[PDB]
Amino acid sequence: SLDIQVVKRGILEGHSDWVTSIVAGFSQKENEDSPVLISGSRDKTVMIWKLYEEEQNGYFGIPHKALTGHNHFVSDLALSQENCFAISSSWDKTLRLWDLRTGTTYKRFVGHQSEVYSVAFSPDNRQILSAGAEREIKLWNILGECKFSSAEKENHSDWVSCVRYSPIMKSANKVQPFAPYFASVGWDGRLKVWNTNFQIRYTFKAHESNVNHLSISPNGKYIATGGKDKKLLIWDILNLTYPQREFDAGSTINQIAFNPKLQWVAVGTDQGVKIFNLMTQSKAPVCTIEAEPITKAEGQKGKNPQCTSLAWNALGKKLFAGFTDGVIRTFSFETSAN
RNA sequence: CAGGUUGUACUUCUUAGAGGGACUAUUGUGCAAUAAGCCAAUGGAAGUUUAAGGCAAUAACAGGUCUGUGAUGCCCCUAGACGU
Ligand SMILES: [Mg+2]
Ligand SMILES: [Mg+2]
Ligand SMILES: [Mg+2]
Ligand SMILES: [Mg+2]
Repeated sequence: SLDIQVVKRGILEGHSDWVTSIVAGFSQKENEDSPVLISGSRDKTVMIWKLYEEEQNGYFGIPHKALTGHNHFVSDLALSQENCFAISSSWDKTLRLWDLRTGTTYKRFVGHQSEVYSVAFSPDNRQILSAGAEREIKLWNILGECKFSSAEKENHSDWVSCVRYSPIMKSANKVQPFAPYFASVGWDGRLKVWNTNFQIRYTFKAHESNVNHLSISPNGKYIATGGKDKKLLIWDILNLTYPQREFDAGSTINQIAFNPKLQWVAVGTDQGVKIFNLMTQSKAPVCTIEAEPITKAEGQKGKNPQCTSLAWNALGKKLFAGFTDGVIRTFSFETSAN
């Protein structure tokens, strides 16, 4: 037969409120798994986890360092090239630089006016991008000097939900026809692509509902977009008079993240997470909603806690999902079964 | 363990200014017509509209004060005056 059966691995308990952000370490050495996991909750704290080995006691890992910080919620986490630095966006109107090995923040960027909904880290870790309710994207020095702010002509209606930078092809070839950039998605349901120097490259009205998230394929070839639109739209950085592929995932979409290799898209919905495949033309290759850990509280039953974040580990084997109840679940993928 | 210093060092304690924060939130019975809402549990600094107060409608009590008033009507006293 050869089919995808999603075997569970473990759970990470420690977060008070929603788990709004998750990031796993990068491959410090070609194809080596990273033992570093970072999460961000509404509880106002950032989390550095001590990953476990072959665990199944019930958990998969344990809390190593908790970051006392922001005065409010944590909207997103951007991780530095090497697993030792990280930024966090908050509604408190600030951002933070955590030296991941010392629960300290050596730099707080204060300048934002409204809450912040996303932190973008630049390949050449010297450019820090932040999007928030202000409808502005700010550019920061690895110091804290807010440098530039997305003008009016350029910013978009409603607030910004997420901003990312297209990755970077290593070999100094003549790369793709496109040049690295950074796209932003706003609640006005518009996806915009920016020419490094904050100049409009592409602004297409994406959905009708607000867009809660977007993701760029490591290729820096396509972008996945979704929101209350309840539909996931994927775009080709070239012909963009229409989405390179469109799927319908049950309920609203909160997080979309391609596999660091494999070539599937994991979508975070209120149900659970639906994984699709661009290889085929199917419509729901895999699907898990399994959410009920706190739910076993004799009498207290929060049916389906919606997931708030998705993140695979370096290789593309493990998969993490932060949920309502503030609990991260671990899912591995085994095929060739039956 | 007390004492003296010193540092363009720090704020947990103290001060006070900005801003957070609860809204009845999440879960299940009663209500249930849909309801407004009521209950219990959990989380919570905080759930009796959080606690304690301020403000206080229309009428009216012929309530009380002319001894608080240079607010006054009328009536009283006026130089052996109730003036001083
Ligand atoms: Mg009161
Ligand atoms: Mg009165
Ligand atoms: Mg009087
Ligand atoms: Mg006399």
